[PDB]
Amino acid sequence: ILWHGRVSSRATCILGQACSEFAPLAPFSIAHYSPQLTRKLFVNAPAGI
Amino acid sequence: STMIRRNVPTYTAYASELLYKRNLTSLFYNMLRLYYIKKWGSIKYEKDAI
Amino acid sequence: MSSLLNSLLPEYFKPKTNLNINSSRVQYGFNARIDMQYEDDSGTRKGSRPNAFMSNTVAFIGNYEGIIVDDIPILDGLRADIFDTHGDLDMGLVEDALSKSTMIRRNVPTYTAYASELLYKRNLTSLFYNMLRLYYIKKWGSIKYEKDAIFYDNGHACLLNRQLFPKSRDASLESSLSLPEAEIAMLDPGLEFPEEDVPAILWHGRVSSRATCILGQACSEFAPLAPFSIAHYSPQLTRKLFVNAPAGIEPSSGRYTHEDVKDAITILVSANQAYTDFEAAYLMLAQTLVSPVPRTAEASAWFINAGMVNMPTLSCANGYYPALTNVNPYHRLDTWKDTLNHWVAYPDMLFYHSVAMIESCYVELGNVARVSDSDAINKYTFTELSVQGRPVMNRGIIVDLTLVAMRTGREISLPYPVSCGLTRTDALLQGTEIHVPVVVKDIDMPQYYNAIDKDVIEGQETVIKVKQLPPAMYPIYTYGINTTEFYSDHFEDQVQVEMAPIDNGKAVFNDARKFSKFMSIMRMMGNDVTATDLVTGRKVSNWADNSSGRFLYTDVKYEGQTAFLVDMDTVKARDHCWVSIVDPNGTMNLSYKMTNFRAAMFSRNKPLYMTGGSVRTIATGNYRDAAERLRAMDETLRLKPFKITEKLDFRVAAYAIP
Amino acid sequence: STMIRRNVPTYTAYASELLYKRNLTSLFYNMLRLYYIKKWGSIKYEKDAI
Repeated sequence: ILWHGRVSSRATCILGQACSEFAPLAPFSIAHYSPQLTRKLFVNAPAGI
Repeated sequence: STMIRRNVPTYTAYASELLYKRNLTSLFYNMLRLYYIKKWGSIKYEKDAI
Repeated sequence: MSSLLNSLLPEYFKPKTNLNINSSRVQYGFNARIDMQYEDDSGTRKGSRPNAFMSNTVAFIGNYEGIIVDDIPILDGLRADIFDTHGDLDMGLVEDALSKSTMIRRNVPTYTAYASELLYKRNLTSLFYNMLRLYYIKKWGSIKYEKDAIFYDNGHACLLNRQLFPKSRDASLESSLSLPEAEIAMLDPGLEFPEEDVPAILWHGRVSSRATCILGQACSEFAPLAPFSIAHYSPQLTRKLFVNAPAGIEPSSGRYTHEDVKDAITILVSANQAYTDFEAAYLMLAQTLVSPVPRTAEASAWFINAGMVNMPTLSCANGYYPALTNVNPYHRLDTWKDTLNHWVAYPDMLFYHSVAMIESCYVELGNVARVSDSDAINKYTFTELSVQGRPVMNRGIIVDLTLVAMRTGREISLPYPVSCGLTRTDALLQGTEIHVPVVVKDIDMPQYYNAIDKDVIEGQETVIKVKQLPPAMYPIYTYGINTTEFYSDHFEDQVQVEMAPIDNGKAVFNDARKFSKFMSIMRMMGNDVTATDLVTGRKVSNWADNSSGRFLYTDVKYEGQTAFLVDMDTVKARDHCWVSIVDPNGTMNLSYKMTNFRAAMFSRNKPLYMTGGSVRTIATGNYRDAAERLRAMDETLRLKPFKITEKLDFRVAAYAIP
Repeated sequence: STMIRRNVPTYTAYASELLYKRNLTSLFYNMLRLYYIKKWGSIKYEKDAI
């Protein structure tokens, strides 16, 4: 994916959790079961992650 | 463009497959769910409820 | 802006280039001929003072403190190709411009990504400001500051320099600062990724041995000993400074003269194409070069707490992108080089531009402090309605330029809405009591001044409670151009005090307006009048100043009901060249006329004369007509002959032109 | 109205959530009550009055 300038300290944590398995305990509608989207995600940002 | 000259021939060959991989719907879907989980995070679910 | 500050100067004032300042106090003013008249039922008594000196004392001391703030970027200088129709950096033409240049091919993709952040870091105002201060420190370096010296004295109350400025050691201006040098590294053109939070500047040819020492000291902390105006406290601008000079940077010399600082500025502005940045730095220093000595003892409330100077953060990314600066720059106004060209020609003219600006501001803050909060244009909301732009915050130069616009009564226009410099309106907006310290001389002080103690032995340190701020300066350069009835700065004026013979000299002024004009004109005539308020029971004296020689109504030091008893058999003749009121009977009519004006300056109780060449009004056209001319005389050495002519003697020869 | 343009995406996100809840009416209400408590601060309330 592409990015504008520097990937912030919090943007790493959000993208990391977005591309992961949802394994819920309580049956909630916005926290349903989803498979692992991807294992690794590249980011073309000249300013380091 | 501002590409490395030794990569142009090898990257152009791959273009036929890779340029038709454009669907970010799954990523935006999960990121929208994380927004509402942290906003309305204080809602409760009881096991023995009606 | 040299242009707008030039128009503030009077018509009769014809300035010269050089001004040999050799002290930390100057009495600028004018000599006028006053034809006073006193008419009465008995008869008329005429007087005439041929040389009457009206002065405003201006010093080189004043407590200030610099703080680094975030300000808008100044986009004047960059090439006109990369800009779009609206006037903002169209990114896409930047990538096109960098590609078709003399850049390393492996750096193009990584440098273009950074462009979005780095190209909007253009503000060199902080660097030019410090380099201008170094010029004047080395020029007027021999001025002295004594610790136990008289800041103000009016006979009754005295205020020393120890009182206002503690932590203050006596020293010369040259010996005040001990500036440490910042590192001036050479930029490697083959650097992988640009280092943000480190500014990189351009240079023409080789950085000289003295240029290193000047740039090193300009980007450093100012930690002064003596409270000087051009050597106030400033934070460290930057730690390291890159310079993209293919010819290597020579090491620091250590010493430099004031002429070498002018050399450093002229190269920096030309290479970086930063003329609007210099214009901002020129107006900043114009505010904070000289501070006014207070007119009255209770007018020291303005200079108790230190006014903050807003210096914009040093940020420049020209060193990383040499291609984007060329000989065809983008500029808003056509007269964008006028301010630098004026300074290079006439450096010492800044002194006259400085006093013109502070006199304009402190006069208007005098008659702004005397308006009630319940009004449309009041103390808090006089800046907002006047400003028709989009500045970040209404502070610094915006508040000082809007006060000048009110004084002259004209429209002031700047190319960029920059908000940097000193903020004066600090003590005003607080709207609280200020406690100024004073050392007493006489024992009958606390009747006149609103003192904290009622009985005080001589040589005691007391406190005066100032509620409403009196005017700090009287209008002198702006005399009778935009006249108000408060100051009463007319050429012709008259007052009619109505008394009957049944009254034995005693007159009660029910009106406040004509009481002010009576007490003022009596002081021109050299008469010491002492009125007493009937309601409160305090006393006021017209002799409350030794500079202007006028009586403003704020010298009463109290707002109440107006019932001033003046006894006209206790009037004492004080000054020379005076008309006598021996014994008046019936209606009195006082009047004066100011006819001609001659510019005069005093220093160390001696006349200070202007020397050098005749200063002109430099226009953009006056230089570029010589560029239109080009000296188009083909540079061909054409030698013309002279025919010898013989006459009677023949021993001696005589040459003719044809 | 800034030189540091790295913070614009973050600033916009927080501003959008806060601007739709701005109200200083409750602060001025208490500040006005403190003015009149000090001014008329000699009024007596007797419990066994009519």
